[PDB]
Amino acid sequence: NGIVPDAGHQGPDVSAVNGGTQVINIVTPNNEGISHNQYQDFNVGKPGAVFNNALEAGQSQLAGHLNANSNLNGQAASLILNEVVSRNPSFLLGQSEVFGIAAESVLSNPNGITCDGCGFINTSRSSLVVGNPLFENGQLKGYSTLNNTNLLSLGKNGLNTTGLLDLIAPRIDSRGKITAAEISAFTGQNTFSQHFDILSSQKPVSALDSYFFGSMQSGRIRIINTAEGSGVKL
Amino acid sequence: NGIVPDAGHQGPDVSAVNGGTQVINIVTPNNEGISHNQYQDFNVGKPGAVFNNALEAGQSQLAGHLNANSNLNGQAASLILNEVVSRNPSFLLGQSEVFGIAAESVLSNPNGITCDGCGFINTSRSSLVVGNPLFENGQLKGYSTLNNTNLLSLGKNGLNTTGLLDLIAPRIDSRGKITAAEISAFTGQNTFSQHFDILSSQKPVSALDSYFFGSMQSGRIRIINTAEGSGVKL
Repeated sequence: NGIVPDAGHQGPDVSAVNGGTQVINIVTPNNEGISHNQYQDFNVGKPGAVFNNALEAGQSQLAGHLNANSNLNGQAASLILNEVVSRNPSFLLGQSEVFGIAAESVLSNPNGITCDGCGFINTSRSSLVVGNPLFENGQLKGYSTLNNTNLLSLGKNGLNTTGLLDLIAPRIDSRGKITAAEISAFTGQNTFSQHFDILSSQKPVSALDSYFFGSMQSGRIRIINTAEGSGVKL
Repeated sequence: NGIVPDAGHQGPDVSAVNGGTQVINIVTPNNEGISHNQYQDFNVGKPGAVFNNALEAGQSQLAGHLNANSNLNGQAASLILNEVVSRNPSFLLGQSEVFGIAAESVLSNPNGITCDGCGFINTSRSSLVVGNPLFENGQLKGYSTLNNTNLLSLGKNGLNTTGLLDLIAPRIDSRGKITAAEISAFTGQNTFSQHFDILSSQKPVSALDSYFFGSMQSGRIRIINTAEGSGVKL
């Protein structure tokens, strides 16, 4: 079980279907259209993971036939926010599919995220955030990598998506091919809006250096580092 | 003589002052504030080059005391456009200084540009364009890398400026440290506005691959590649 939901009211139902593929019946979206899911563990293996954002039954790419997600109450999520609330880092070694209505997804894990041969299907924008979401009375305000020196790692087998990609972390170490419509990498200790506008920054006590090996197959690449003194190594 | 002015009406007066440092009395700016200088050769050696954009005499960093540039007719250039009109590629191995009023500079050379330990002083924005400027009845309309497969090379000794940096070429091969306030790299076969907005693009017949080794010391990096199929290698 790569993905283990939190026991609380934001923990989605997670099941394994033959092959080891995980199916996540994401929790009911709030009024902002955000399905806020909380996890003790979030890891995707080679068999992949399917997030059920479907209003009607159909064929998924990774898990075959699935019924609709009745949690949706007739309205699909605009954003699937996957928040790790434990101390466990995340490893993504396979494809994450949004089944049903295309949506944005965010994985937040302040303990670290590693993507090695991972990818995203039917996801308009995928963000990996080594940090925490920011909430104000239940409403999503943005994200934080403050007080954090952990790593977003991208392995030799790379990352693929046909949609937009955001890479947000105190530091990034990438060793493979990143394929995306657009790539946005924001490094350092920062607070962000919901749209990853940088709102504030800390200077780390020690250097937070990022490294990009390999390649980027994308028509538009942006790298923003706010750690004064720290560099981007290629 | 690294820098050799064109014989025509856009050729500036170029002199060498002791040490081998070149001093360029740039031509009178037009009504858009552009000093359009044309060259048979444009190369900067270790002693550097000083572009005289001064309304009053003073001390230059690279060439010591200089008098004002009387060509200016009381108004300094906003943009110093340095256009190579021959077949000769450019090598920049030293610092280019704007003496006097800070200005933007552009070097256009469709035959190729190599920067190895080069830099820019008192230059708010420096652009290196492996392509040609576009004119309409004397007015600068933008730039073109169409029908061009030549290289912008950045060597192991890198490039430094305290200002903005644009790198525009069919392909880029960088092997050193690029230090700038912001770095913008636009690759492929493109037409550009004066502000390097991409207006149109060609698909090259063969791959135009760019390579970035080394590092980038800059808070904001953008890489835009329009060559569909071609990649950015790190």
